[PDB]
Amino acid sequence: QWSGARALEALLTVAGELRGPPLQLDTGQLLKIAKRGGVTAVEAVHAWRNALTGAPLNLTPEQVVAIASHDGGKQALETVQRLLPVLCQAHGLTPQQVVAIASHDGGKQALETVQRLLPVLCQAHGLTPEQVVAIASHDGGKQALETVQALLPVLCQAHGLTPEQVVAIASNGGGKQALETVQRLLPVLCQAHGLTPQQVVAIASNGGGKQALETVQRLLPVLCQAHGLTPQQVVAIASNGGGKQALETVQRLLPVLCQAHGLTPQQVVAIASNNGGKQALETVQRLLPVLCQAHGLTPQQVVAIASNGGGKQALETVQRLLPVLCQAHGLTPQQVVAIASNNGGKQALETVQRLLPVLCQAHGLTPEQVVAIASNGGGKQALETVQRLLPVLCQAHGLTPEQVVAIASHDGGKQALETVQRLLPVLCQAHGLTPQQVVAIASNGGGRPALESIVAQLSRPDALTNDHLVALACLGGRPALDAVKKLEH
Amino acid sequence: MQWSGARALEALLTVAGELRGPPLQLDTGQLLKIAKRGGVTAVEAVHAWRNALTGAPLNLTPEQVVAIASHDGGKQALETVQRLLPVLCQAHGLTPQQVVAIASHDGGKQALETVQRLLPVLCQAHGLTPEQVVAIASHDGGKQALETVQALLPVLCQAHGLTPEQVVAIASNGGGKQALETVQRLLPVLCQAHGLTPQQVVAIASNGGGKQALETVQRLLPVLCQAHGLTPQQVVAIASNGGGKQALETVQRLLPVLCQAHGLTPQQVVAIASNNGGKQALETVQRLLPVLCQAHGLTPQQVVAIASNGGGKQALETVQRLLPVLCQAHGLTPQQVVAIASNNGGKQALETVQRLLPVLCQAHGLTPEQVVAIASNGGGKQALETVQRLLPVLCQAHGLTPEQVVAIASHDGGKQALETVQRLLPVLCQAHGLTPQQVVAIASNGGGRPALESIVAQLSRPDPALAALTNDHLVALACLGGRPALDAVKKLEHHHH
DNA sequence: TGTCCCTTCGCGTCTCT
DNA sequence: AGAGACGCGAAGGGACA
DNA sequence: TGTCCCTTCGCGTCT
DNA sequence: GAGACGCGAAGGGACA
Ligand SMILES: [Mg+2]
Ligand SMILES: [Mg+2]
Repeated sequence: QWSGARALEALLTVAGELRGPPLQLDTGQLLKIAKRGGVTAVEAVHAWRNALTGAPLNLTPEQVVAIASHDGGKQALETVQRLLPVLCQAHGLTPQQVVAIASHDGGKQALETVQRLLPVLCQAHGLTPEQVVAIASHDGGKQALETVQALLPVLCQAHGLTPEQVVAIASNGGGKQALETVQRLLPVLCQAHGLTPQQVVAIASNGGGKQALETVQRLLPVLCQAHGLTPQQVVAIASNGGGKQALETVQRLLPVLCQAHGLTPQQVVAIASNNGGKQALETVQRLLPVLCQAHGLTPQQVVAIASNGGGKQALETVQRLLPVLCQAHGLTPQQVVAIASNNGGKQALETVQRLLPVLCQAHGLTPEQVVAIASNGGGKQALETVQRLLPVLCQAHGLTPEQVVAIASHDGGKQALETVQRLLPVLCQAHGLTPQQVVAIASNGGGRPALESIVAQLSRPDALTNDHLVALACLGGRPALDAVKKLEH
Repeated sequence: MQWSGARALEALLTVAGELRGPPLQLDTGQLLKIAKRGGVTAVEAVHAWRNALTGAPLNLTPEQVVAIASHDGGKQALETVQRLLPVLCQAHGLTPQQVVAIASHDGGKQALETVQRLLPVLCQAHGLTPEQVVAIASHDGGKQALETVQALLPVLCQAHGLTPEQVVAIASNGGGKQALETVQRLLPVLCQAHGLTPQQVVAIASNGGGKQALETVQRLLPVLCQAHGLTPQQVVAIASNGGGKQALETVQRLLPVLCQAHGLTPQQVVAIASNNGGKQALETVQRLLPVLCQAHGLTPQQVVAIASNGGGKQALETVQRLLPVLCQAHGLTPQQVVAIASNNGGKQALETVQRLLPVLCQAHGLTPEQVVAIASNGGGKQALETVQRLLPVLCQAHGLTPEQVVAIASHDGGKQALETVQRLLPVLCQAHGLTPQQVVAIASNGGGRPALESIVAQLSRPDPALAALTNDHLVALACLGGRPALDAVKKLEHHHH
């Protein structure tokens, strides 16, 4: 109770009583809250756990941790208890939407601003509630909402943006800055020898915001002339968060990396056109000679690994783990590169290192299969999900390990496996598909929505044959099923 | 003081006489055509070049030679084609068909030389494809349109927000240079002062006379929307055609005359005006409605329907002339005459029914109803003549019933579908095992020809993107959405995989 | 007049759902 | 299949040399 | 310092 | 294979 106990002691005391219901927090969730919301947020969570989880709020422990774990966490926790009922009962927002709004730094501010501005933004011929929630669901959500309120009319009338484009620009961290900068720089950027309005909107909408736009304004002429890049390549580099950083890094490193038998400008653009393109470029500069000597990789492979987001993390992890993977696990350098060459390459590699024994011994997969699974984006998720669901998919649903590996071996493998698990019985028992056909559908990128679109059109239809529908689902997934509505209708 | 043109006419007739012989064998129509547009010098150039064009290494058909010759400067275009056709086909990768297409307009020489000179910079420095460059070149003033596209493509995309496709669409009309410069000047005025989207502006600009239509929408939009009570959408719709300027001015004149004196709505007036020759259709309605509706004759709504299409004026006058004979001597109802008249080329279809209804019925065993159905689409004349031509071979050689032939014929582009079925049915059925019924079903839709061609393309040079579909699935798709469905499916597979 | 360019009208075909 | 979009050719005027 | 806001980076999924 | 989209984590400046 009431004392001047020190910070850590205060924390561990609050944590002590937070081990059981309604909210049993672990060390992980505790640390998570501490790192952003602080001991303040931990104390808030303690103080309010019963009200937060009880009626009529009924928030889960996960939702509570999600709100608590940001700067101003206590403020957001206090504010949602007030405003969730209001926003839900008076404005028809879902609790999920309200929690989404609250789960950012300064969430209190965003929630209060949605309360105030939702009635003025969502009048006739205005924004949809969904658009308002999207805009509010970022740090500085209040600033973004007030700025859309202000500049929506001039951006649409004077510059001819659609409301949808204005929302796209606004729906990022620093959205207020992106909107004001678009409004200022459109005229200057969109002249002969500049960018198209479409390109400026892309830059403003992809997360690099104000910084990326100002840096393009500044560096376009020299990057396009002295550095020989096309405007399109400059826009590609700028069209990520931290675009400014990547652009300045390309300006600095182009005359380094593009020397005799170095990289091409196109290779440099490729490396830089990812989140953290700066880190990826600098790491290529630093590690290309050593990965090629020590670990036997080629410059082409190094560029391949660098050419995704998490480039730096993947390159450093290859440098660190290629030996053990090759020796303690008998993989080849080409296999390690294949696992590394995706978003999350680092995670994929560490998960292969951790999980390859249990999967090959206890589950009887081949290292080749494990590598196949790991060699996509989200590879870590796919590995862990195969570990989790292999036995239930094979035992209860009658699949072969080969089929499970097939479902797992694309981007979104986790989602595909979980969806197959959900929907295999209804597709087979109610609509007469085979497990082979379900597996066929699931075994592509976009497997999950392909399966959901097919169970949708099969449960209540608007016609091609079922086999034709399965064939379309395999060929182009959900988009194929939707694009055939745009005809038969 | 003899007529000055006497010697010229005489020379013309001498050479023209000589051209009926090998290796060209021009008929009277072709010769007349060439004289009328290319002139005596064009006829003479055809004579002098006959051997160089016919066989040699060009292998132009006589129809192609006639198409190049029959324009202002046709002599020049003939010289330039024999010079640049090989250059453009092997240095730039164009087909001879594309080269002839570029050649076949006034100032064809200019267009060919400008394509030779600018195709590289337009494809490399500007990102255009050769198809797009050929499309821009393939109109009168094509040289001007190409140079203007080069000059203005960046400022139209960057300063004004157009896509390259939009710029190409604007440029790909006679007077394209004029339309491009006008869009440059007027897009901000039309968009910001009047609330038009750039899409509406491109739509107005993308016709022959684009510049005239844009300047006229600028001038008349305020008067038409405030006073006459038209919406901007309706004004854009009127403007969005060749002779847009003439249509808009005529709508301003005749809107209140038509509404007050005949009880038309503004929407009906807009519909009449929103065709090529909208002006003509309006003036003819004002003139002819009382006559046609006379003695409880046609109803006003019927007159409006006839006028609400392309060649409105021609259709109205032809109906005035031919309703009696068609109804009396041929036994059509006036309802059927109206249906036949209510399409682009209504006049042509009416005349062709008058001529071919007795033959198609007696010689080919069709009903008048079948003849009317064939006639009652755009290009009805072409479909009727094609049915006359191909009914015997489609039935006797390919096993189709007359009912099937009629169904193929009874859509827009029916001539095309019929000719393409005649051409492709043997390979579709014998070589790939489609049934005649499946071929007939694919062809019995608007766009039947390209749907059939898409299908044959996929069966003879399989694209991996479509291999997951069986022949029957390909058929169902082709029936549902024609070539566009097939093409859209390819893209879907590319993204998804 | 020969040649180039532009506008208007009539007519024919395909696409979009 | 109803409405809109796409697109070819004939034919006349301006312009100039 | 905690709260707010903006920027940058890593990662996962779908087209 | 590349590119678009969007979630969450972290770092740091302003500020009262
Ligand atoms: Mg990938
Ligand atoms: Mg003339």
